[PDB]
Amino acid sequence: KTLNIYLMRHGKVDAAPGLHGQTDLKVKEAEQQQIAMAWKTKGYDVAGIISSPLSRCHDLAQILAEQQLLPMTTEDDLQEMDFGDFDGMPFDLLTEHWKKLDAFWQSPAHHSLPNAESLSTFSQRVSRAWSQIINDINDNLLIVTHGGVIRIILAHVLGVDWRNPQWYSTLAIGNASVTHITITIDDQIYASVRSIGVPLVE
Amino acid sequence: KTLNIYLMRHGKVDAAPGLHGQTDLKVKEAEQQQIAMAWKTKGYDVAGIISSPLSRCHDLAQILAEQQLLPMTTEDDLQEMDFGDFDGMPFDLLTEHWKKLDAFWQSPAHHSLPNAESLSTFSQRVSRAWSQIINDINDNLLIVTHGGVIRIILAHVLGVDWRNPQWYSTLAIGNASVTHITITIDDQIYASVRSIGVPLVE
Repeated sequence: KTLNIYLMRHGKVDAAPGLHGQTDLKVKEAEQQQIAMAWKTKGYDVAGIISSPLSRCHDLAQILAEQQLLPMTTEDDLQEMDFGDFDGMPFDLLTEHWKKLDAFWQSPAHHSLPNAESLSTFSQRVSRAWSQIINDINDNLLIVTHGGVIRIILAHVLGVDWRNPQWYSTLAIGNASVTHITITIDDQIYASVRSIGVPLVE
Repeated sequence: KTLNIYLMRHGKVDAAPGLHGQTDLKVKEAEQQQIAMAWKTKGYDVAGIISSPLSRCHDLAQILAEQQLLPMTTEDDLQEMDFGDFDGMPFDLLTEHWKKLDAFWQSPAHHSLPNAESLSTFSQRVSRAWSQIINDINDNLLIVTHGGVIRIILAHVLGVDWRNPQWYSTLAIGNASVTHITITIDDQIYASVRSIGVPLVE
């Protein structure tokens, strides 16, 4: 038997583009309905939802859960990166402040934004949660999470180095995008990425 | 000033009569029309079509070209690897006592099949063509090609190592799958992989 994992990004955060980290950015009510109606009428088969604690994810997961009568939980390791000091700020307000994040994007191997989680810490807790999820899994699960989290999971499964800055620089995974990963279980565990970044609505 | 590149893979190849009484792997004619209708009704807008000259890619590109009245060209650097252009080459028992390309799945360049291209040649000839494509480009582009080709394009753009065997092993890109790369031209070329492997029907 083979099982289906669907990683979904939360949807556009009704905000100026910035560092949408662990600050609780809220998306619109009608926006979550769009995504939920899309997911249902596209006919996705899932038997359990794992969510990020944050509202943009959780609020949608919740709507889906009582839409299709399914078990739902949150996992705190599947929050996006804590940026610390700059966390939640729009990019235009960071012109006023420090131009040091360009050295973070250039090489996140040796940069952390003063009060931030490092990529080292972030990829640790993401892959640690991922390895547990694939070992605990029966039937199909939806994971409502963030793009940065999905990127690490795809880096792990495809076996590309998490240190590579280009991977986060160039791999845009959109809002309300289901990225299909399939696991196949017999002796020891095997995973293959089907279709990544597939949109649902706008 | 920002441009869309749609890398498509050809549809599902089934057994069909070919040249001189041989059995070919041809894409079913009605199944080609299903891809054509799906590309049209999904409303992908595009200026030109660059196809692989090979059998299954070229046919679809042809139908698409006169469906929406678009300029079409083949490009001989966008074909398969050419896994071995062998004839007799006393492969009387030599291809028989050969676990056929057991090191294409294993390594970058420690094997060949005394007729073929290595990964080093195949990557270089694709990326050279890709670089020529991204510099020539004005307006939107559909590239009808092969899964092998698309994988190296992504490897170059995402800055990942193409020597990695898992990149071909675990990364799937299905038949009739549009993968979206947007390039944006300024001082240099700036490419971001949007969606990858988005299918149309079965």
